[PDB]
Amino acid sequence: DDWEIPDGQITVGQRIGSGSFGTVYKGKWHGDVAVKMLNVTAPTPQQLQAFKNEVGVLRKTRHVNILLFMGYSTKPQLAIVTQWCEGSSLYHHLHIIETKFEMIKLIDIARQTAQGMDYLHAKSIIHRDLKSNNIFLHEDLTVKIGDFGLATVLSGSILWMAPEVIRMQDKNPYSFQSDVYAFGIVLYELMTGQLPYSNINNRDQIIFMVGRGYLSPDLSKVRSNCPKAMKRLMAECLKKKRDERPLFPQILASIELLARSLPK
Ligand SMILES: OCCCc1n[nH]c2cccc(Nc3c(-c4ncccn4)oc4cnccc34)c12
Repeated sequence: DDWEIPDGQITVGQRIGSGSFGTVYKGKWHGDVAVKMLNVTAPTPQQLQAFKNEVGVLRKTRHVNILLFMGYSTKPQLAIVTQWCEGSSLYHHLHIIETKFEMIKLIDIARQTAQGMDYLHAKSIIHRDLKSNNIFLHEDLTVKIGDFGLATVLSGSILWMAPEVIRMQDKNPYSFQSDVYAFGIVLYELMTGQLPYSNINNRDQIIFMVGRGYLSPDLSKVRSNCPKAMKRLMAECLKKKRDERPLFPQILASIELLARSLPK
């Protein structure tokens, strides 16, 4: 029954990048798959946990907007096999090749992402690293949230970090709300086609200020046709006090509502 794939079956091709602890590849195992291997030689007893984390969370996700887990391999190396998505990461589309989606598409990418996240949060999964990087547009129409190496029951993306997270206030800053904030940033990505704080060239500064409250994302930037409601909900997810942020059941319904009024 288990999802351990017997050594020798998984075939490993083009290298395509780094995801949390490990190197990812496109591969073959009953068709195109992605292989994420958090290894060379033999592992750390530190990375042994991050592997056994993602495989333990992913294997609890069965949803269209959560990236599809196919199995795990320990035998030649530690590897997570998931489906393969021809297409790209929402980050790529927005900030490298500069795809230009219609607004209706954007709002959808937003709704799906929200949907996915909602799924996770119901199963008491906390993503802890949602970001345009980890949202996939599968054949450019279906979103699959990916990388659960940090999920919970030398590196940083901070542009998505709630302030409360930017300053380690206690033992767990992470909450369904930090996930919301993270989400609101990719809402702001979608809507502005730009990354936040783009005019400041210094990272350490951005960190400091977004943590103290001096710096917040500039909303006088969301392109002219972005609905009021959506702009309004964006602003709701980005609130600095985490307890003033909407959880995803609400976040979802509110985008599903401004969707039935938009094609007009
Ligand atoms: O940094 C983003 C994390 C990607 C990721 N997390 N966990 C995974 C498990 C299997 C495959 C993964 N990556 C996948 C990538 C990818 N492309 C470029 C850079 C990084 N990843 O593209 C994919 C397409 N379909 C399925 C999985 C992946 C991933």
